[PDB]
Amino acid sequence: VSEWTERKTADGKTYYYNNRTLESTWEKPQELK
Repeated sequence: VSEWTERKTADGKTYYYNNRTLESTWEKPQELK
C-alpha cells in the first residue's frame, strides 16, 4: 500500500513521508510526480 503520507508544514513545504520505510523526501515519488 502507498504508505506515502504528505505532511504540509507551515514552513511552506509539503514533504512526502513514507510511514513504512521511514523514507522522507522533498520530491514526490513516481506514484505522484
